[PDB]
Amino acid sequence: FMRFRRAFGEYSHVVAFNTLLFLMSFTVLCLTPVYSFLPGVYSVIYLYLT
Amino acid sequence: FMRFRRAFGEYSHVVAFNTLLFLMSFTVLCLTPVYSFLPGVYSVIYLYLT
Repeated sequence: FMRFRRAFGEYSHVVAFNTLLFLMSFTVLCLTPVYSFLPGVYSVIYLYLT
Repeated sequence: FMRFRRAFGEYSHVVAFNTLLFLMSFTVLCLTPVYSFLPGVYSVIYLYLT
């Protein structure tokens, strides 16, 4: 984490959350084909959390 | 963008807008031969925006 903070300057904070949200969305999309409940409730949770 | 900000010192801000305006003007000049309306209205918009 120190090595990561050495680069990317001030924008490391923006990059980290953008990557984490993308990873979470990718995981949700991967779990979509079996669990059909996710697209609605996860979207509502994301709207609440944002 | 971090790599670009590493160089050019304090004048990166002046260089960026100067390059963007030059690119926009070049695009407008490229669209000139077909759309004859551009030289006047774009000049007025540029004067307003400056």
